[PDB]
Amino acid sequence: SVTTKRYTLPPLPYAYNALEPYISAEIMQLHHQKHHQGYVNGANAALEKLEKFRKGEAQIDIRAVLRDLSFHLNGHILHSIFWPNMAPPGKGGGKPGGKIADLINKFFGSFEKFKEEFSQAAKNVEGVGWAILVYEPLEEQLLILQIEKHNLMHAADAQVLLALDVWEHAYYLQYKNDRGSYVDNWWNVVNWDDVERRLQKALNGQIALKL
Amino acid sequence: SVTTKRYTLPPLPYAYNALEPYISAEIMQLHHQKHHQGYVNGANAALEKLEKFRKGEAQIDIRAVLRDLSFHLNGHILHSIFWPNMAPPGKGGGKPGGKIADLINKFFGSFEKFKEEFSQAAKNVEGVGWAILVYEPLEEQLLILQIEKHNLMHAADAQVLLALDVWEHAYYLQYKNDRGSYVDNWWNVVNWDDVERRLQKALNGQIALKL
Amino acid sequence: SVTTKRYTLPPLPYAYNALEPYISAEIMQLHHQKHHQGYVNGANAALEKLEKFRKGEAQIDIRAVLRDLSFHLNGHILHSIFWPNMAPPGKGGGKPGGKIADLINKFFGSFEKFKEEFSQAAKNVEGVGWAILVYEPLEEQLLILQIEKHNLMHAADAQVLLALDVWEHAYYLQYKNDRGSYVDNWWNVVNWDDVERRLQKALNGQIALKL
Amino acid sequence: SVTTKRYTLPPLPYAYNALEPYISAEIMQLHHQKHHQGYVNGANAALEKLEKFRKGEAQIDIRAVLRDLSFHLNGHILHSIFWPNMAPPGKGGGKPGGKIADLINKFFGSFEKFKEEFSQAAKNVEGVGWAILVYEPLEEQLLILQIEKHNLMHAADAQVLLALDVWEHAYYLQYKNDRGSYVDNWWNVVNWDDVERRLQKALNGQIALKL
Repeated sequence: SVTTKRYTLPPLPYAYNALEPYISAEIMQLHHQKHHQGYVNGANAALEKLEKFRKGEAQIDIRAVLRDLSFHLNGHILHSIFWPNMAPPGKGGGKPGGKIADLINKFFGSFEKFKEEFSQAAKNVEGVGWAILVYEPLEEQLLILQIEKHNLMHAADAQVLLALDVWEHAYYLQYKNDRGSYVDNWWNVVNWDDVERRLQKALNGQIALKL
Repeated sequence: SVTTKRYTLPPLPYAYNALEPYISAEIMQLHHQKHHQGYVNGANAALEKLEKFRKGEAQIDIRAVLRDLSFHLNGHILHSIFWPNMAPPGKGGGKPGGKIADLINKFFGSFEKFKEEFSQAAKNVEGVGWAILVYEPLEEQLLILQIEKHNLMHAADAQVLLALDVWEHAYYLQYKNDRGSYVDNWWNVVNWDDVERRLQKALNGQIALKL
Repeated sequence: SVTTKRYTLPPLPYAYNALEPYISAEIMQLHHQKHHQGYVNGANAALEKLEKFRKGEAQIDIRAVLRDLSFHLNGHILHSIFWPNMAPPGKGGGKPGGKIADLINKFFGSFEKFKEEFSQAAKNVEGVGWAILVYEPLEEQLLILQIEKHNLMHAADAQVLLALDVWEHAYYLQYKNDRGSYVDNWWNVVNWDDVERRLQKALNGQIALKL
Repeated sequence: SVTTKRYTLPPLPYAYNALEPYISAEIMQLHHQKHHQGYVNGANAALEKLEKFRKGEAQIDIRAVLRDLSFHLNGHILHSIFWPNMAPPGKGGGKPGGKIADLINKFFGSFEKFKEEFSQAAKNVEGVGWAILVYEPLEEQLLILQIEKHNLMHAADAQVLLALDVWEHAYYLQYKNDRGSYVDNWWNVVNWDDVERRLQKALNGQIALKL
């Protein structure tokens, strides 16, 4: 009668040390195996409370549980995008070509200016959060957003094409307090094929999470 | 070399008095003409700052503007979905039908369990916000979420199918502090024909807009 | 043994129509009997869950209950300060004198500038919240702060001297969406004797409550 | 003429290695020199913008700057309390005594229970934040609260007695993702005599700073 779909941790698209020297192998493991894994569990934990409520098996503090859901569900959605959003230098890094390159110049004027806006947004996230590029469906335009925690300030219905995680656990062991150096080096592992992939879908008015 | 798409206030699908005595014509007028117009304006003002920045004609407080943009943009998107999510009683109200009646019963067990979860999320919003129903694309399931202000707690990439505004200006003039009764009466105007259309687009792997 | 002190709704320092034509009696009535009461209620409810928890008598989602407590407790504290912060025209309105007038000139240049900063802080709160003037103990200076909801952005240890509620239920019935007109008119009922007493307590290194 | 009072980084009460093995000297150094210095700097940076606005020397995005001031000011105040809140094993650690130990039993029943409520609040702060024990003046009782970032959820006028920093930079280099071990190991350096004195102030209806 009542059914909820559960989440699972996606395997990384590469080896934990594949992004070195930009992101340490130890961070990659902790980030993937501990942090991302925790969001998957948190999402299911909240979903199970909701199912128990829906089955009439228990009451519920809907505000608390839905806050839990949003936080965890987003941590998971964003980390799922983050991993394939990167790749070993070669497949990753460099300048973008294709539609993503076109649209970037169109809305930002140049790749460099796009990097400035995105990198500055990432470096200036207050507390933990992300810097992301989304395709805005309503008026069809690229927009860079700052995200606090994992769920604050997303554009309703918008599709995340590229995300940069600036939660301290995403860089501290390697870069320490120097988030800025992390943000700058990260450009060396960005997978534009992945981003172009998602842009291809969003451009057609599609959701661009899978593939 | 740099462009930013602007937003405009969408026309209501009906007269202001269309939802009475569920939502007064005064509230409908203010909410739309004043409040919603404000969000369109705020979003555009933020873009103007970004456009200037991207052109190099000016600097920018990226955190400030991205926080601004996120707020107003969501205010605009959610209200644009909010209006067609309702209709003059007869065309609005009743119960769900179609793929949405099927999914609601699938994930919640019944329409009454759904109405209970959604209504409680709405009534239990802390401060000003919304109670929404979205299609979650990663595990393809329907979820109800609480949104604080206009931009807090959205699920990245998810498609908003049904939105219920619980900001005081959506009900106070009529129901005063009784947000609970505002919530209960609201179901008598829900345009389930609109929600179904949105779910159909969502299921096609499309964005729940422009349809 | 375990005991928690509970909160109670304090009486207004004047009748429900004492602030007209600046704040209608209906607003004052609702805001006091319904809203403020709701916060007192919320704080005690949260404390009853904590007490049960401390008596080993129950379990607890510490994040959910402490989030509830902080919001409601601040709602109560701020409203408790808000009522005596005003007074029927005569005792309220005009410019400040005594120490507060002095400190205001010292830190803002003049009362006119202060009122500018304060009104703009209040007119620009995003969503519901407050504009508050506090005495910063650490470095001894006046500061105006924006508060979102009742608990977001307060300065640790600081003493609230003057509070202006910009939640819609504090002005909507009369000013509708013109919060600005509301804020401008609010200066006519500001009980500067109250502000002064609180500042003097702060200056004394004391908590600015109870007179 | 307007003046603002600037903030300065306070020296630690002990050597950087003075709290090992519980908190590494690298953390202490980075935490103090980079992070705390950043908040003081950020607080002052906001004051500079506020100062010229008051001197009619420029315009101001009041929401932007007051949001900035709240975050940085709180970071400075809370860290300023955080440092003396700890002490090298000997002067720090063990259980409380005097008034604080006595009050912890009144409101929590036992030190054991208090430790559970405080530990659970700190381990369960969503994102980055603090767990704090304050003295709530209005009804005169000990309350534990969760703080997100440095400025969300504080209780107006409340005096912070003991603060625990759970921002990842406060532990990640040593404890990695295990916030739980960090929280548990921290008690071993708590300066109960400090919490005692601040409680004395609060009990004296005074502000708990500069002593």
